Amino acid sequence: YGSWEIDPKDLTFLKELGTGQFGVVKYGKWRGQYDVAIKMIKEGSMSEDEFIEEAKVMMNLSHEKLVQLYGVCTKQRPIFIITEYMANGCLLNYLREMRHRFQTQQLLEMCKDVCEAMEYLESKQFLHRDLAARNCLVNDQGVVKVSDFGLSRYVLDGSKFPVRWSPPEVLMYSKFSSKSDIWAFGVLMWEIYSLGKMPYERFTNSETAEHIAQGLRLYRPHLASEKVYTIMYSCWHEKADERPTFKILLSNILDVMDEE
Ligand SMILES: O=C(N[C@@H]1CCCN(c2ncnc3[nH]ccc23)C1)[C@H](Nc1cc(F)cc(Cl)c1)C1CC1
Repeated sequence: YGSWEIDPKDLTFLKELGTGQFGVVKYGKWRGQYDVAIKMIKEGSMSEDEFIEEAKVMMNLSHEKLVQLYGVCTKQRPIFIITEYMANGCLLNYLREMRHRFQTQQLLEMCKDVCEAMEYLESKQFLHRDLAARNCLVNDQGVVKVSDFGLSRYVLDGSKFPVRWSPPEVLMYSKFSSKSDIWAFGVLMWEIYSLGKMPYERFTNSETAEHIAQGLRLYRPHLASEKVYTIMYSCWHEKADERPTFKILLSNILDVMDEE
């Protein structure tokens, strides 16, 4: 077993958490004690050899606000991805549960959680490439963490492309960069302050792409202060080089935290 490789005999499977296009995710214990999520990858869905090689680099990405990769099980099929367990599940579903009755201070803390993770990835020159609330998870303490960073590079399956999280230069020319992650982060802040509404909810993807290329934008969620709106809107400059960095976004968010 290599350092990126977990012995599947060390896993105890306890509950199913969800089933989707990338496979089935289960809750279990590692060596009888440690909570893990076990992702069993659907056969034929991923470029598995490429994914395994990249898993070695993913092992070295570690930040309190990134969902932790513990290792992979690749000797058998389906391959397993072993990750940090996040008891409260997907951020998008969490936002849509109105019983939480969130205060805006809690919403800003979720944005800061994500921005800290994203600042760390930026410092490692690592792109998420599909940042959205559906790819964030929530633990039992209510902390939001960023998941599936870089995963889309290995998905073999466009009618399912994240149009609504993409800047004009991605939609027009497939120009991915740090600044396309910045754009997506702004949409993610909009999702959080909108309690999980679909961005451009009344539009199709094709209509959204035309809207955005014409220079039109999402507008202020009811729960976002003017200062919070300024931060998310700064992510959507037509010119990619005029968008901030995640370091600057984090500073701006911390400043608003103090003021509010
Ligand atoms: O993980 C995913 N979906 C689960 C559904 C059940 C609820 N989840 C969790 N609940 C508790 N702890 C948890 N840790 C980790 C996840 C998790 C999220 C998705 N990614 C994905 C990637 C793959 F390569 C193979 C598969 Cl099958 C899925 C996507 C990020 C949302």
